[PDB]
Amino acid sequence: MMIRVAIGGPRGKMGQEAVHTVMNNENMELVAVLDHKDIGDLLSESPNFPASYEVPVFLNLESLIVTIKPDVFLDLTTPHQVFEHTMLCLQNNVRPVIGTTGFTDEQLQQCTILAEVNKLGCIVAPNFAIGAVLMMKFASLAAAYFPDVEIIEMHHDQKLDAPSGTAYKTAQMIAEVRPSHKQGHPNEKETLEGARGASYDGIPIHSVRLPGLIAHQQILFGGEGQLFTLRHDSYNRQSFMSGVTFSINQVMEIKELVYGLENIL
Amino acid sequence: MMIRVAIGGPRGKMGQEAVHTVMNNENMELVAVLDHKDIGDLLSESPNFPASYEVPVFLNLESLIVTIKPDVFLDLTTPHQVFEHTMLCLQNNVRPVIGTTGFTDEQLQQCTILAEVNKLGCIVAPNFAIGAVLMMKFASLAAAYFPDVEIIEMHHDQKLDAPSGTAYKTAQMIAEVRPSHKQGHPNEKETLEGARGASYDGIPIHSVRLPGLIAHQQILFGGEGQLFTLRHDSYNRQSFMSGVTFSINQVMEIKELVYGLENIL
Amino acid sequence: MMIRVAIGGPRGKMGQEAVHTVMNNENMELVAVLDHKDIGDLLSESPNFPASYEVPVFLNLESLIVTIKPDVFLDLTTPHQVFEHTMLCLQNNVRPVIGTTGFTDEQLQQCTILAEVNKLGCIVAPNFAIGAVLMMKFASLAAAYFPDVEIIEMHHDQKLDAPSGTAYKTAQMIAEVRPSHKQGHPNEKETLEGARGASYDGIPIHSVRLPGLIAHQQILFGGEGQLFTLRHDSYNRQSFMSGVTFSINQVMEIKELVYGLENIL
Amino acid sequence: MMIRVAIGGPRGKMGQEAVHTVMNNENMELVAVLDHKDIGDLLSESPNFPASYEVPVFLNLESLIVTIKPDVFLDLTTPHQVFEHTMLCLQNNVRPVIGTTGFTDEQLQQCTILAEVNKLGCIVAPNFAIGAVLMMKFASLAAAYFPDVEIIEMHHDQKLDAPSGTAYKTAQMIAEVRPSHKQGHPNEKETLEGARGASYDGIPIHSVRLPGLIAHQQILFGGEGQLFTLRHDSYNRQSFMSGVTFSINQVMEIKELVYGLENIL
Ligand SMILES: NC(=O)c1ccc[n+]([C@@H]2O[C@H](COP(=O)([O-])OP(=O)(O)OC[C@H]3O[C@@H](n4cnc5c(N)ncnc54)[C@H](OP(=O)(O)O)[C@@H]3O)[C@@H](O)[C@H]2O)c1
Ligand SMILES: NC(=O)c1ccc[n+]([C@@H]2O[C@H](COP(=O)([O-])OP(=O)(O)OC[C@H]3O[C@@H](n4cnc5c(N)ncnc54)[C@H](OP(=O)(O)O)[C@@H]3O)[C@@H](O)[C@H]2O)c1
Ligand SMILES: NC(=O)c1ccc[n+]([C@@H]2O[C@H](COP(=O)([O-])OP(=O)(O)OC[C@H]3O[C@@H](n4cnc5c(N)ncnc54)[C@H](OP(=O)(O)O)[C@@H]3O)[C@@H](O)[C@H]2O)c1
Ligand SMILES: NC(=O)c1ccc[n+]([C@@H]2O[C@H](COP(=O)([O-])OP(=O)(O)OC[C@H]3O[C@@H](n4cnc5c(N)ncnc54)[C@H](OP(=O)(O)O)[C@@H]3O)[C@@H](O)[C@H]2O)c1
Ligand SMILES: O=C(O)c1cccc(C(=O)O)n1
Ligand SMILES: O=C(O)c1cccc(C(=O)O)n1
Ligand SMILES: O=C(O)c1cccc(C(=O)O)n1
Ligand SMILES: O=C(O)c1cccc(C(=O)O)n1
Repeated sequence: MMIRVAIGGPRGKMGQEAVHTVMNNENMELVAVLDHKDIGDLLSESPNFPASYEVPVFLNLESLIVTIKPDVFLDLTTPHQVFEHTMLCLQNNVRPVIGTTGFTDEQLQQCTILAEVNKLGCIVAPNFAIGAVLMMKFASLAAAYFPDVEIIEMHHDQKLDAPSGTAYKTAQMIAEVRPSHKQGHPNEKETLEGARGASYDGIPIHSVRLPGLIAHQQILFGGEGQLFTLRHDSYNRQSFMSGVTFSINQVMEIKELVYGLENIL
Repeated sequence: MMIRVAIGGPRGKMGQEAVHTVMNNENMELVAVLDHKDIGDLLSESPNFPASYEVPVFLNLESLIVTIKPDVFLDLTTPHQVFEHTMLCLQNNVRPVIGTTGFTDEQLQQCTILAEVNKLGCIVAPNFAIGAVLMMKFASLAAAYFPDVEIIEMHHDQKLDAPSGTAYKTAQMIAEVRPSHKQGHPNEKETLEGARGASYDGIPIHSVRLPGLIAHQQILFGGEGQLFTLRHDSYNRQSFMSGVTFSINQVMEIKELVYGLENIL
Repeated sequence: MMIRVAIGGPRGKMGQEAVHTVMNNENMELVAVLDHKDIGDLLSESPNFPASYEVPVFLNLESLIVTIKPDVFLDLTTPHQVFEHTMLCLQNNVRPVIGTTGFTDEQLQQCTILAEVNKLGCIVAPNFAIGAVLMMKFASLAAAYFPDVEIIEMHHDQKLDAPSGTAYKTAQMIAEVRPSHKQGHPNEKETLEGARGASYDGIPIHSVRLPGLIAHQQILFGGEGQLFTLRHDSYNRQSFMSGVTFSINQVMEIKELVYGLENIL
Repeated sequence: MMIRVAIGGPRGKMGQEAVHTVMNNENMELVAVLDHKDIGDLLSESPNFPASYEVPVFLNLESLIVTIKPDVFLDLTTPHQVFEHTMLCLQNNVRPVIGTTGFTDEQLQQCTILAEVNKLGCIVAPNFAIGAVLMMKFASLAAAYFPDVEIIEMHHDQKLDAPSGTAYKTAQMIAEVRPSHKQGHPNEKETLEGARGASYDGIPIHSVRLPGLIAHQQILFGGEGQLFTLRHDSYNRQSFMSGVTFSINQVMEIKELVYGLENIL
């Protein structure tokens, strides 16, 4: 009755928290991890992990899957491998929960068709923090009243992808309600290239990468003589662990790909 | 077919904008104003108002009402008179739209029973700005996920009432979903009296009064390793005029008191 | 003993405030304005301006200067003409105060050499609001402690130039103290072009253009487990008028170009 | 040549970080800790601390001091004991570095006279984070331009003292430059008691206590049509450890009490 869980990227900043979270969830067993550095046969061979953590380490996902057959694979690796990892899972009977960001629209859609076809649950979560999920949800609603919006998204300066998964997802959600259009004066000029940020269906997105930050976003809706702002700030990686636990549990109940936890609160 | 509108406090910071707004609404006639300073027979006798504004001035509301019989009275006066003004209207066949803040819970409830009994529309709007209304609406929803919240509310330093009407209304709305409780360590001490702010069913409220501000609020919901924030900023009094126009129109369609525009977007 | 002042762009959002400000300064006479639309011989012929404002209108700056010989020309026009306007002034004996933004580094330096050579005062003010000036000043100082910084700069959506004059000036000031370097992970990728903003000596700058905004900036300095933020918000164009008055006065006391009011508080 | 350091409150949220920081500073030896719970003879007997941490535990400060004679005592305990602890140190030849908040003005002044008289260094640091120190420093300067200011100060909801040490110190600093006065309309009324916050020489202070927060402050200076804001956010307790290390080092160089690290950057 335990959910048998494998994790990708156990030594990472998210990885190790999720290792501990899964170790201490009483309805979940951590049955394996995937790395890409030889760090021994068992995760207990690493420092940062105690001797009790006799979890087998694999350097090859296909090997992990065939040897261990986990119910769920939680990916917290890098954008470079996210698609390949998810795909391997989805055609070898493993439910992926993907924390990792940096799918393409096309790859996400391909993953969605694979889950559909194999009747297999998958969660792609751009943010595990419940306040972030709430932010996104309210963005959809606010977009109805305020068609002009921008997104500013801020993270630690080791983050590899800009804009962030959350900002992409926010913008998609907004884009469904908001009529497509450009903002700013039609004749504005950027005299320093990049100033006005990225653009998603006309919605500007700006990305901040500084030391000290963890994960933050604000959504600014302009109106008549006023500004409505939605904001979320995660101050540490523990803010994500309830979402991770919720996602492992939730993925078992579905037979298709769910993109974003907003759908299933 | 015109809505016949009288306004209380026409020379005030809100008053004069609403005078202009009502003058330029094509489905509304400004049929009278109420002051408490002798400023002449007609509002056109005041500077700030053009010669075209031949709107009769009254210093007595009962006189105004009996002489003019407006469909609607828009009050933008002071907390000192708000109750008396609303009550006079509600038992002389006039729909009040009350911008003015500073009713007591008891007075609001008395006003609500009078409207009910006289089958007469009344809107009490703690904020006319649509982003503010949206803020309040989302506060209710957010309160379900985050029971610990505080409100910080900021206005120009001529404002007479603290906390603000909006902050009261926000807190009421939150209080319906949020279990009643105290926040902060149970043994915390205030060593400078007032630090921890006012309290509404355990919800702290803090009020900022500075030059330069117009009207602003933020709502801070604490959670695990994170903070979810809802914010609205009105940068001028024109931000309120769509709400005022919406309220005059909406009041004509109802036969009871509506508290807050959230109900009727 | 009156400062004889001419203004460029009198009907503009800044222009008209500055018209009124200069009209009501008792040590200043508004002796002319420059437009580029035929709006009559006198500014009093325009609506928005009262009959008392018998200020001659010119459509040609050289004509204005030769006819009127103002002590000072206050430019609040457009980036397209700023350089040409300043230059005409600086070689016809007129002190320019330039509110208008959008000089190039090269044009600014050319203007600085012209003022030097003609012993003629000139102020180029990227922001007239004293809190903005203070923000910039503190940015220099903060940069010593926190080498990693980003600038987010927000304005109404009729603004023509991005990034803003203030953000350029902020970055220049920072750049003098901050060692030149790139921020963000060295391998970060922008998967939506523009996300990470413009770059000034490695300092990111992001520009927000929404309805309802007037002028706003924040400066974010990342550090160990923390973030230091400097912020300024102008909520209307009156926030600039003390700076404008200060600049007209100050320009008379100098014999070279001053870039930014920080130098001369 | 090592600084011999004892710490009060080693198991606390600050305490344990400072234990690790001091253990890993190569010019410092942790020679003792003070608790008030019997947790064994050595700190290594506690979990959270490794076997290598053979640091003697004392339950009595006087005993600690006479037995160990540390150069420096770092207090991270509770407001209840702060004064007593500092005083014991200052008349038994030990330099106190006091992280703990909640001295009275009178107790602080008494401590300052004791240090003076015994020619003994003491640092009372209301914030160890360098951005906080910078915030305070800039507050003094900003106060010259903007006499109307409020302070909002936000911390986790286990914090015992409100307002915070930092907010007290900020206000003191401001109060030296700012003319003493009340803010807000002179006739404003609080209809919910506490709304307008605490008052320090007329300066309002508001205190927020929520889960998820660590330590945060903003300082809001109102002006003409504008607002200047100084802000600092500590996102974890590691943000304080450079300040702690700096303070142990700095205290050795002084022969009197220094209140706030602003003096000695
Ligand atoms: N959804 C959310 O709520 C959320 C929250 C936080 C982060 N994230 C995302 O999650 C990902 C992880 O972030 P992070 O900050 O934890 O990054 P991180 O600290 O870089 O950790 C990534 C880990 O994956 C390892 N790794 C890299 N390639 C691998 C492979 N092919 N197989 C196995 N392991 C591999 C890395 O090892 P080496 O260091 O040895 O390369 C590292 O231990 C990012 O994409 C980020 O955007 C999402
Ligand atoms: N719901 C919202 O969205 C919203 C927005 C803004 C303001 N408000 C509220 O609306 C009220 C007005 O704010 P404000 O800033 O406009 O205040 P204001 O500028 O003080 O204007 C109040 C006006 O009412 C006049 N007045 C006072 N007592 C009166 C009486 N008995 N009869 C007739 N006129 C009277 C005043 O004249 P004297 O100056 O001669 O006394 C003044 O012209 C306040 O309660 C405020 O909280 C609500
Ligand atoms: N330093 C500061 O503190 C500060 C503050 C605010 C704004 N600004 C800057 O000041 C400039 C003005 O901003 P704004 O919002 O006032 O713009 P605006 O409302 O567009 O006004 C510009 C005015 O200049 C007129 N104009 C354009 N070309 C002209 C020419 N060749 N000769 C004479 N008049 C001309 C325009 O008339 P038409 O509309 O007929 O073209 C308009 O009336 C911008 O560059 C902005 O960045 C600076
Ligand atoms: N200056 C700064 O930068 C800064 C930063 C953070 C915190 N602080 C301040 O530092 C203090 C500590 O904060 P915190 O969050 O670490 O509090 P904490 O987690 O409550 O820790 C206090 C520690 O002191 C212990 N303690 C209580 N009374 C004691 C006594 N008489 N002798 C020895 N130990 C005692 C407590 O043990 P029990 O739990 O067993 O009672 C606890 O382990 C607070 O006053 C806070 O305001 C200052
Ligand atoms: O939206 C995202 O991409 C995201 C969300 C939380 C954390 C991180 C991260 O640490 O990179 N990234
Ligand atoms: O909530 C309120 O009480 C409120 C809302 C907008 C403006 C004002 C005001 O100007 O006083 N007050
Ligand atoms: O820094 C700037 O460029 C600036 C500053 C204030 C106002 C404006 C504007 O309204 O465009 N622009
Ligand atoms: O100013 C203060 O009192 C302060 C500063 C940092 C942290 C804390 C705390 O955690 O209580 N308190």
